[PDB]
Amino acid sequence: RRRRIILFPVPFQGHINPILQLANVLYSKGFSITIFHTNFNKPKTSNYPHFTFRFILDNDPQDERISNLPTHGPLAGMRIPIINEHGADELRRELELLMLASEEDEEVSCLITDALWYFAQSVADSLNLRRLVLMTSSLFNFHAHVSLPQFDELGYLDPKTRLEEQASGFPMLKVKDIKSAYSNWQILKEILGKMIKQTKASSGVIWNSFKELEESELETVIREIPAPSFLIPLPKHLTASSSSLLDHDRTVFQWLDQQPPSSVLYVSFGSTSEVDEKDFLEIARGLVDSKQSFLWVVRPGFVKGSTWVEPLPDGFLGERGRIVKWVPQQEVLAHGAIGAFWTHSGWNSTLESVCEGVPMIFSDFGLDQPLNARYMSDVLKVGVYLENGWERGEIANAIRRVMVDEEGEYIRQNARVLKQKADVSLMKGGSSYESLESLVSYISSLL
Ligand SMILES: O=c1ccn([C@@H]2O[C@H](COP(=O)(O)OP(=O)(O)O)[C@@H](O)[C@H]2O)c(=O)[nH]1
Repeated sequence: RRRRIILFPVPFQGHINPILQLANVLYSKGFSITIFHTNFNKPKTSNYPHFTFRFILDNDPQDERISNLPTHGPLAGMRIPIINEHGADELRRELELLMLASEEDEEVSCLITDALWYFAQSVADSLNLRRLVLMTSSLFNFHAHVSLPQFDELGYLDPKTRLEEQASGFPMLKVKDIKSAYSNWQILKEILGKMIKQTKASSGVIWNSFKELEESELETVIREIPAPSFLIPLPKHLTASSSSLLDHDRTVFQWLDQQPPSSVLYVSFGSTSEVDEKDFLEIARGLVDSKQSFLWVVRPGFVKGSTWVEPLPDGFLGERGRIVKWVPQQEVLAHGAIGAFWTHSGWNSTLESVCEGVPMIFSDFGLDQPLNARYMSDVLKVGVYLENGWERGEIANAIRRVMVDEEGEYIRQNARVLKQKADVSLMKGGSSYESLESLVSYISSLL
């Protein structure tokens, strides 16, 4: 192959997934693929015989800052600022030796990194290597981020109570959404600033989205980011099953085959989300009160003070519920049994659900999640946002609204229609197809 692309993921599930979907889409367009990855949280390389992996940054000589960090929880993510602050020299050496050791008929066209690797911009620049960025969060989230200076001056960033009102200058959000999203503003201000700055300075931004999903946000991206933006809905191309870091339960499909069509609520609150025991029990009570069948992925550590789901009484989630640890999520969402998805509103999950035409119930645990929940619930109207905590009646009502009630037909139909828009976008002539054609041509032009 004439042209090689190097991709550099953030080594967590929500970041490795999109970047290896992208790598596949690019391989299909005729690029060879090298993945630069930490040893930490590496995917299964035997799932990718067509890719070359090069492991970097935490190899066994290994700096003292990255040694001793836990492999899971919230502290595992301290690898990100550490690598941003200390990885530049090594990333440069690794890139250069690959650029030099390439064939006569082969060239390295570009580096694609996660947006959180803001340090890679200065490194790629120093090699005259073009860096493109993969955003793993939505265009709307970005639009909210660049509106922070106006939120600050309106005094929405102070923990003042105008919580239920539309935000002035940003009518799609309520003040509470902004409060929730930017609950650690003063803390994360500097690092978020760096990610934005270096994304703006990149050679192109690939968004895991499609035009017809976030059409209100496209002008912001054209205005605020001088580099070209490309929108590709990765889950429409292929699922992320090959980049799973955990063993799929898979016995779920036998259970799903015993369920009537559209009768199952899929429930998953996210990789690092945490609840008090009180709220965990309130969620379970909500699920039982809904009377719907459910498949609930609970990650160990979801319930504060418990290893897994110990506070649940025996048989409390009777015949119609199943709790598992891990599934091939998009494949589950594609299964005919699934009627809805109660999500924490992480962007991959949200987008997978959209691409599978599954309507949603939204909870959030901050960051971009309340913004995704607000946009999907109030703008697209493909789900119901439980935006006032956890209360069994409200939960049960939301589940039933989406899965059963005639009054929620609009939500179900909107989800079907939005899937169709995603499918159309991929076909020759569609917005994503053309965005991908432009990306391929753009990358091929960079030399
Ligand atoms: O049981 C599971 C739960 C999650 N996922 C995948 O893990 C990723 C989670 O990303 P997301 O952005 O939704 O949120 P995070 O969990 O990173 O907060 C998605 O691609 C899901 O499809 C999965 O394959 N199986």
